[PDB]
Amino acid sequence: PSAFFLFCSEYRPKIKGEHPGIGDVAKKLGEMWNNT
DNA sequence: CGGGTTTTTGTCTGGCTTCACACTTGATTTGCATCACTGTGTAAGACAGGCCAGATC
Repeated sequence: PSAFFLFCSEYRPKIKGEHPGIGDVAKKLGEMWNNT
């Protein structure tokens, strides 16, 4: 486990509520994680 | 020579499981080339005994 893995496991429901479908969801997650 | 008998070949409707990108990134191990350092088989390389012929009193 790493910081990115923890952030993903913590904010996956965010992308879930945002878009159902997870290419674009994971892309946006990685983008916002690299931004923050 | 034509017909019969297996044998294999599929059908839609509706219903189960089941492996694969898709990014996501950043560690992990995986693999081939490189590094340190000698022992040795092998081929170049003089080398002196032997065999000579040219030579002098």
